[PDB]
Order: sequence, then C-alpha cells, then structure tokens
Amino acid sequence: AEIYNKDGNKVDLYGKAVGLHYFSKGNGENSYGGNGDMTYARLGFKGETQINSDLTGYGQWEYNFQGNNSEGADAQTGNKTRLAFAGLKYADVGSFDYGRNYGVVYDALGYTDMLPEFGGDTAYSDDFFVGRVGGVATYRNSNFFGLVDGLNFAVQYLGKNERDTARRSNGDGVGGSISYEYEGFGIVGAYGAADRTNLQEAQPLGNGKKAEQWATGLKYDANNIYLAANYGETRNATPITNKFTNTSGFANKTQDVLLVAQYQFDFGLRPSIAYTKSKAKDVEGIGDVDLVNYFEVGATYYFNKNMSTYVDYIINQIDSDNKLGVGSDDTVAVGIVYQF
Amino acid sequence: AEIYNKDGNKVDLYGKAVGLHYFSKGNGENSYGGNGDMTYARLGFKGETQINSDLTGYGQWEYNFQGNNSEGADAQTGNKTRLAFAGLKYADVGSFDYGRNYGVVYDALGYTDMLPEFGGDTAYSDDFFVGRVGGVATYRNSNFFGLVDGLNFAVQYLGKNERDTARRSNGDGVGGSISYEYEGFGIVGAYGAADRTNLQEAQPLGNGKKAEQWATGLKYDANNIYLAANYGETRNATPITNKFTNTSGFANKTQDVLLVAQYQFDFGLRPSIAYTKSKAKDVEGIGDVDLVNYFEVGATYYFNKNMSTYVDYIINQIDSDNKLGVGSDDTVAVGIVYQF
Amino acid sequence: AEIYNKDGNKVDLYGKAVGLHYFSKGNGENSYGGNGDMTYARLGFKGETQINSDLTGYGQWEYNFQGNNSEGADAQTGNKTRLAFAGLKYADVGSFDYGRNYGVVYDALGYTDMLPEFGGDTAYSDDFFVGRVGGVATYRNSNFFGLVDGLNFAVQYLGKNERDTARRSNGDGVGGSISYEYEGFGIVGAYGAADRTNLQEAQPLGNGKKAEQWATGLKYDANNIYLAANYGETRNATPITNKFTNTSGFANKTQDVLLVAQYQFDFGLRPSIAYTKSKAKDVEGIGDVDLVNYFEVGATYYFNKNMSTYVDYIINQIDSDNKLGVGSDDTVAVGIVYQF
Repeated sequence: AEIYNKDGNKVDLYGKAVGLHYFSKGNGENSYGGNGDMTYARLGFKGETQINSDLTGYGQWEYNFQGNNSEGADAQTGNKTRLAFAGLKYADVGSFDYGRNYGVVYDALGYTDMLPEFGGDTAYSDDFFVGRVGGVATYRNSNFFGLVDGLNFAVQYLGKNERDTARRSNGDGVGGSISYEYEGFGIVGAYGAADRTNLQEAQPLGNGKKAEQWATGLKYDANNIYLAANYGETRNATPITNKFTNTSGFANKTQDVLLVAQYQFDFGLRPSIAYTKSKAKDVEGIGDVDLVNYFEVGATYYFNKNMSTYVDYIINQIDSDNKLGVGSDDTVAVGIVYQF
Repeated sequence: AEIYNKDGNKVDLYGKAVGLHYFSKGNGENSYGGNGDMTYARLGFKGETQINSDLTGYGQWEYNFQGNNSEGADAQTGNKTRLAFAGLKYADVGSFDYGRNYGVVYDALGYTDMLPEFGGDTAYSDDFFVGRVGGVATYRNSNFFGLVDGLNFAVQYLGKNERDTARRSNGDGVGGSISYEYEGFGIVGAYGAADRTNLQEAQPLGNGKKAEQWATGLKYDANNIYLAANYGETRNATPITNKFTNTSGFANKTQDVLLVAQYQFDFGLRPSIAYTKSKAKDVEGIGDVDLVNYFEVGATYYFNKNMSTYVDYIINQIDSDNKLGVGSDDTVAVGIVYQF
Repeated sequence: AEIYNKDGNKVDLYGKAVGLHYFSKGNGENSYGGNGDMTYARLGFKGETQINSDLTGYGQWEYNFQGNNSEGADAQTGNKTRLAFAGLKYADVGSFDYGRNYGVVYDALGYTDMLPEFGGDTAYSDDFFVGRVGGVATYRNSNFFGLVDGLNFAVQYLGKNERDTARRSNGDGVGGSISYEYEGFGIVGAYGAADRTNLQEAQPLGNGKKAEQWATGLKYDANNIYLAANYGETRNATPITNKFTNTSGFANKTQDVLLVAQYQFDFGLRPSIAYTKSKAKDVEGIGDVDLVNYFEVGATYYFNKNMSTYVDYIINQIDSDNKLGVGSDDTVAVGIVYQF
C-alpha cells in the first residue's frame, strides 16, 4: 500500500514477513526442496511520478533479507537484491527501462509460476533471458501502440556480464516477446539469445558459443479458475550439475513443461494442482537427465490481502537412479506469511 | 511512527540512529565492552492486519546496520537480521507465530535488561532458548484465555538448526514460561531444553547429551521506579571460551543474577544502578569461573519520545587472573540516539 | 519524501533508483571509470524531533545497495552504509552529531561535486577529513551565532580508527572550516589533521607520521548558473597505487584543482563543463605523477524534481606512461534516475 503521494509523486513501500519451514527425509539435502528453517522477508519500493498527461517517470527496488541465519559469521547468506531499475511510460509509444530486472522470456514462464512456493522451476536467476538478471533493458508496448487492444510485445538487449563465475555470467543478447489476452484466455511467446562468455563454454558441461531460451504458454485466468501451461526449450542456458564428477556450468539441449491449476475458493481456500518436467538432452556422457520432475499438490489460504499461510508439497518424480544427482525425495513446506 | 494505517492493516516503520562510543583502557580488547566507535542503526516494520473481530494477523522484521565500518573490505561486520516472524492473535485463545523470534526464557530473562547499553548478559543469541534464535513456534495466551486478568503464559518448539558453528547450533526443544503481573509487581520464570547436536558436543569444553536453561524474575515497575532482579542456571547452554588455549564451546553449569534499580525523574533524567554476576561451574580443568561480574552505574536522559542520550558505565568485578580470561577492564559507553 | 508527521517528530523516508552503464574503451580496465552495468540504489531516512523552539533532535542514515550483482556469490558487493548519525541543534548556540558523517574539509570540496555522475575526484572515503569517515564528532554553528549572516564555522574531532585496510584507517584528528556565502557568491576553507596508525606508516609508499588535507573553494550559484572551483593539497593523505610494482599507501604531497560550471535551462536541460587536476608530488621514487586528469562534458535533463536522466563523459587527460598506472581512458555514462 502506497505511502506517500504528494506532488504527482507516489512512493509505495511494500514487503512481507515469511515464516517458512521445509519438511523432507532428514536434512533433505537430497529431496527436491531441502529441509529446515526457511524463513525470509521482503522490503522494497515501487515509485511513480508522471511528469504530465502522457509521460511517467518511475523506478523500483526490492531486496531480500533471509530469516534463517545466525547473528554471526553467515548472517549475510542469501541476502540479495532482487530487482532494481529506472523507466518512463509515454502514452502508447510505450515504456522503457534499465537496471537489474526480469529477463523477457519470463513473460512466458510467469503464467505457470504461482504455486504457493515451489513451481517456477524453469526460470533461474541470472540465467540470461529467463530470470531476474543484472543490467538488461527492455521496451514494452501497449496494445500495438494503442491501435489494437490486448496484444503487447517487448524487446530486450542484455549487457556484458563477466562476473566471478560460471553459472552467473552472460555475454550479450536481444530478446523479446509478443503477447495477447482475450478476456479470460491468454497466449504468449518469447525468445532471446546471446554470447556466452569463455568462462562459460570453457566449463566442462558446455557446447556452445551462443544459446537460446524460448518459451510459450496458454493460460485461462478467470472466475477463480486459473489454468496455465508452458512449453519451452533451451540451448546452452538451463544451468546443470554432476555431484558425481562434481562438474558444472551448462546443459546443451533441454525441453520444459509446466502444468498448473488453481481454484480460488469462496472464503479464501485456494488449493493448487501442478506438473513440471525439465529434461536436459545430450549431457556429455549422460545421455538424458531429468533436472526436474514432480507433481505438485497444495494450497495458500487468504486471510485477506495481507495475510495467508500455506501448505505446499511436492511429490517427487526423479529417483536415486538419477544420472546427475538431483535428490529424489519429496519435500513439503508449510509456511506463514504476513505482508503489507 | 506508524506511517501507514489502512483498510485495517497498519504498518509501523521504525528505528533509530545511534551514536555510540566505548572507552576502555589503553585498548579494551581486555575490557568487557570494547574501545572506540560503536555507532549503529536500525530499520524494521511491525504490521498487523485485522482479518476481523477476534482475528488479528501481524508480521515483523528488524535488521541492524553497524555504523562503525568502512565503505570497503568490511562494511559488513554486524549487519544481521534480528528479527523476522509472522502469525495471528485470536481474542481469547492466544496467539502463535513462527520465524526468527525470542526463545521463551527471556520472558523472564528480560526484566533485568534495562541498562542504557550493557546489562542483560545472560541472553546470548542463538543460545537455544534465551536470546533471539531462529525457527521458533511461539504459542501464547493471555489472562488464561481471558479468564484471570494479569496471568499470562507461553510454550514454544525450537527448530533443528544445524548451522556451521558450534556456538551457534541447536538440536530441538520445547520450553516456556509463566508470568503474572499485579499492580506494579512481576513474577516470572521459564525453562527449556533441547538436544545439542553432535558438533556442539564434540567441543573440548562441553559435557552433556542435553542442554537446559532456566530462570526467573521478580520486579517492580510503576510510580517512576524500576525494580527488578533475576536468577537462573544453565545446563550446558551458556557458550564460553578459553582465550588461553583457544579452546571453545559450552559450560556444564552456571548461575546468574541480574540486579537493576532504576528511577525516572520529572525532567527526564533516569539513572540506573546495576549488578551482574554469572559464575561457571565445571568447566573441565578450571573448575569455577566467573563469566560476568559487574556493578553498573549510568543514566539515561530523554529529551523526548523521539530523542535521548546517556552514559553507561561498567565497573568490572572480573579480574586479570580469571581462568577463561574474561576481560577485567572497566568500560564506559556514551550514547546519543534519535529514533522514529 | 517526508512520510510521517505528528508531535514534533517528522521523519523522512527517502531514496532513488539509479540505472547506470559505463562505456570505456573495450574492456574498461584502463579507463577512468570502468565500463559495463552499474545500476545501484539508495535507501535512507532523515528524522527530527523538535524538543522545543530552540532545541532540535535529528538522526539519519543512508545505505547504498548495488544492482550490478547476481543473486549468488557476490550478491554482497560494493554495498555499504554511508551515513549514520545523530545529534542536536539549538537556536544559535549551534549544533552537534556523532556517527559516520562527512568530514570538515568536504565543506569546501562539496562545491565542485556536481558532475551528473563523475567529478569530486578528490574526496575519497575513509580518508580522514575529505569524504565520509566513521566515528566523527562535528560541531556546527549558524550565521556566526545568529550574529553574522552567512558566516558559519565547525570543528570536528575524528576517531581512533584502526581497521584492516591500511588505506581505510586513521589515528586521530581535529579540524574545521569557516564558510562564508554572500548574496550570490560562496567562499570557504577547511583543514584538519591527524596521526597515522602504524599499519599505515608501514606501507612502502608515503612518508609520514601525521596527515593533513586542506582545501578551499569559491562559487557563484545563482540564476541557473553554477561555477565553483576548488583548490587544495594534502600531506601524506590522498590514497595511491603502483599497479606495476603493486605497492600501496600514500602520496607524501598532492595538488588539486577542481573546475565546474553548469547552466540551468528552463525546459530543464542543464549542461556541465568539468575539469579536475590531481597530481601527487614526491612519491617515493616515482616523484611527480598524475592522479587524475580530464576535461568533462555532459548534461542532466530534469523531468521534474522526482525524475531525470543524464550523460557524462570523461575526456581523459591521462596517458599510458603514467608512472602509477592510472588508466588513461575515457569513459562514458548514460543514466536514468528516479527518486522519491
């Protein structure tokens, strides 16, 4: 809820407070979700300030404090900055902006990502055009420039990023996406591509110079029915591992699915049903491994706009068998969740 | 300040600004406080949303950014999360909530924590049940389901928390507290007990399958006079070191008292007097030591609901010839502090 | 924006969202600024309770989150608290604070510190009196005790400060500043000094017992016309490297000049001309070398008070022979800034 609003400005402070606990055989260290205390928080700020009838200045910055760390050594673990950027909206010319934000592929993935906690597997962090990424930028368009209603696209070039490290960096890119909601129904596509950096293709798991995430989906957000599914392949991006040869970096080829359905019940029950299989094909000396397979089952409960709590659980589809090592065990998290 | 209060979910964004500096002898390291700059700040938010008549939902977070650090290598010593939790309160059934909050036995330990900077020595953090600790479920209740004004309770489970460090872990616990307030007068005590996990156990100092901390407090609040002292012992919970042999871990046995007399003047002076004795028994090969011995003189002065400042002072009863080597040296704090 | 206000207490929640990019020849390592993504944000707060007519308590804080980071290894990088302090004002007795705050000398440097992005090259941090230190005790006075208009002074005692980084330390100082602004024009000096900690004497570079930076500046800020120029030197003060030999520490002797002039057109463009020359003297064996040289050209384009953006261009007057290693290159900066 917006908490300053003078002068044709409005700074919205927003955040949450999540008591989360995971549950899985032992430390889980090898079920799909893990296990133990998983409690975090959110504190960020949406700002906007039209500089007049058609133009809009704005920025936003959402950080992440973790609630599970001691008050010593490691109090800084998994503290990050999720989003941060500047922008301008200008009539039906459209919008633009730059800083760390959601690659554009996300535009797709989004549809299937709403489990109460888990799901959203396809889309990693810093995976190039599919996650939240460091300096990228975007143009978004508003019903073909206002000409025809509901169909907005965008497009995005993704800056040089030779960070520390393997699964973190990324050479360059264009990328975009076109998209269309028809009262209730809705259909989306998105694709992108970019240089990898030599730290990359010099990893042991990796044959590419240039890779592509593309991805699509049909959703039906209406009347408390939500139906959404995605299919989406990749090329030299999903990042993988081999706790066995313990080696790392990237999976040449992969296919992706996601299914999800939720019904938003009458007093705020809103259980949820979900599917989801990410196979890598052609892993060097592995043939084919499922980086992730599960049905899901669970629900959020909406005390209102501010509170909820949920129970969410993952019936796990890989098994011990599994070529690279994705832990096999189910994991079920329960958590509670205030938010202003 | 409460900065946002709406559709029945208020949010109070809160903190301070704390110009602090210790003075100890020559160099302090062999004092009980430190020496030089201590300055720090405080950001955090409680919010509570009214689901409705007898259902309030609230959350809360509180971080703390040290101010004494440089803007390079280190500007990170000290920041931590202090607090993140979440939950609900039901007219007369009690509460509940979960995350990183206080273990029960502070309900009692607290009373004696009221010195303007020091005092409150027995409540380490991540000490199981006595300081803030992570992953705790905290059921409270009040006036015995509304039945007996002033008579309060609580129970709580303490998570399996395998961090890396010895001094910072904790197998699992229950524990709680009973408390009763009568026209100035406060009676409390509480008690808990949890496994150590093997890594705790495998410390040179440290003998037991089982830790238990407990404690009690009797006090007088009211009429511009604070009167309160505290007593409690420990089973294998109180962390200690041996700077001589750089030996680390815990103390089979301790016994502690806290003693505060304080008084709030018509013009916003409020001096504050203090004892603080924490003896260890059975530290392997040392036998008995005093972890903490002091009287503390010092006072606070309250420009108003927003400002304050003060000078707190510890008269060290430890001495040089102390078997673990607790610092013998008097230490003297001087604080000024805004705070919304 | 000020978000809160009743009862003497006003608080002011404030920040921005700076989306940045550097452009510098090829790999940026030999430029003045770097090159790539740079997108950071600010979060902070000013607070001030009037405890009466004459007396005022404030506190305030300011932290610098970065956005050029993944959300993994490094999420923590180049992040600080810059400012944290508090204290009291008094009709014309004056004023006072402790915490981490700007040093006296800045008060003159603060006049040339204006480039949309670069400039102010002389005010390192954690450099004794020239930028932000931590543990400083500042006294300010207004309109010479209300007596004399625009004449204000201020002495600052500067903390024992022995950190890790050689070049983040400092023994103790005092210092100040008379500042005199007369209808249109502004003319001010500051100086101070103090000891160096030993890890400081120790570096191969810099011969000193005792440091001192002074500086003055002059300006005409009035009418959509800003010119300032600054000049000043330092004893065993400005922090310098020898990328060749890789050695560290301090420039025996340095000399420093700042030249800015910008103009404020009334649809809101406001172009800036910039120049800056810093030169070490007597650097142990390297003797006379160049610490920063360039002419700068760029402009800021306000949308309103709350938005804006700018480009800043460093035309770099160093060259490749440069005894110390100073990159010789130009850099350019695009920026889009929102701020509330």
